[PDB]
Formats: sequence, structure tokens, C-alpha cells
Amino acid sequence: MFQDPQERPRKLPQLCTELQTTIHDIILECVYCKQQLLRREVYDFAFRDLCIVYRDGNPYAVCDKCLKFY
Amino acid sequence: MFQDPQERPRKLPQLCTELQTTIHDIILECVYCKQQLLRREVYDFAFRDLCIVYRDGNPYAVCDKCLKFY
Ligand SMILES: [Zn+2]
Ligand SMILES: [Zn+2]
Repeated sequence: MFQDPQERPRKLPQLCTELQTTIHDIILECVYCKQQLLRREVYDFAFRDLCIVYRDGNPYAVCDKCLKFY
Repeated sequence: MFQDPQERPRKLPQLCTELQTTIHDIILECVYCKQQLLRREVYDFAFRDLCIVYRDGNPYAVCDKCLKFY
């Protein structure tokens, strides 16, 4: 879960800050196929221009698969 | 390998500029595995606050494989 005092950042780096962790530890899931995004590929989110997609009420990411879909 | 009059810095981004290439095209080898790092691994190296380890005279790096051990 992610509630107060956390505000649920819309940015990957900030999301890790509120979660009290690093981008190397936080593992996000795909919003489309719901697959686990490998930490190595998670860095591509910050490397390229991608925003965090919130599915229902949780922070999700776009995998290398769905990346070309949107 | 790297020789004069190249400056050969310890930072990957600067090395790319000196080599007149990009981080996507630059080829780095592992100091441990002795193999060539993958494009995804090179991105990780540039994402982390790591420096290039010069061994024997060739700019070697540390892939995610050895990186998790340290
Ligand atoms: Zn996906
Ligand atoms: Zn290695």
C-alpha cells in the first residue's frame, strides 16, 4: 500500500524516495501484461521519456514488450 | 586499448565524448568476466555512480553480474 505520509509520486526517482529505497531495489510491474520489470530495464524508464502509469490505484511501469505499443 | 594523445578519463560519459561516439555505441569489457558488456549493462554503468576501472591498460567495467557481488 501507499498512503500518508506518502503522497504517491508520479516520478520513478521520487517513488523510491517515499518507499525509502533505491531504483535498484524497487521492482515495478507492467500495467498491460502485469509482468515484473527487471531492475535493469527499469532504469530505461528514467533513461528514456516514460511516465509512471497508475493502474487503478497502484504505480505500474511499461515493460520492454508493451513499450512499443504505447 | 587506449593510448596517447587521448586523455582517457575515468568517467564513461566523458570517455564517449573523447572517443567521438555515444554511450550506445561504446564497447566496454568486464574486468572480471573479461567479456564484452551488453548495451543494457553499459546503460546501467552510466546510471550508477561508478567509475571505469583501468586494468592492464584497457578501460574495463563491471557488469550487473559482478556488480551484485560487490
Ligand atoms: Zn507489458
Ligand atoms: Zn562481469
